[PDB]
Amino acid sequence: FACKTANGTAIPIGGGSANVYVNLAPVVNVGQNLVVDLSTQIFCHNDYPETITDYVTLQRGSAYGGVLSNFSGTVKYSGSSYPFPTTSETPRVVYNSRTDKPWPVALYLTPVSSAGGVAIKAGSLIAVLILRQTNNYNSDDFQFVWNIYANNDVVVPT
Ligand SMILES: COc1ccc(C#CCO[C@H]2O[C@H](CO)[C@@H](O)[C@H](O)[C@@H]2O)cc1
Repeated sequence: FACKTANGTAIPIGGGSANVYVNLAPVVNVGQNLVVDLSTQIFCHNDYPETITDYVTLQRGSAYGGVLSNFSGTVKYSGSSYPFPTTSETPRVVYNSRTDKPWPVALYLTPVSSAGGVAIKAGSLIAVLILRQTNNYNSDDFQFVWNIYANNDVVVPT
């Protein structure tokens, strides 16, 4: 089991960490969602599906910077909604293919009433998403830590 981003940034067998740089909608109103789709950004595969099934969760999703300050959120994992920042580990997604498949995570971030003006700064960390991989075969238990950064400012009109 290993993962790589659309940017080609790899985290090998055994886990690790990687930075992910995303383009965000430039303008988002209070009450509406900024959508951060990681399913086009992060991909993983199973190296031995003949014998092993990999189990993959979002163990923890944390908000940072302008997202923590200016937004409330949910995360969709495999299309189902949970609080973001997370308050528990998600259900597991089974990874049974040697072909890469997306990690099915998207954030839906709504500016709160206090927000206005520049709500997320270009270059800033918006989220850390911890992918946890275990399996049905041995004791492997590894974290693939994804730091998510904004490529551009996000403005909340006033
Ligand atoms: C008994 O003979 C064996 C021969 C090969 C293997 C193996 C293997 C590959 O392991 C990797 O790939 C597995 C499948 O993706 C993961 O579950 C592991 O955590 C790890 O990343 C295990 C047992």
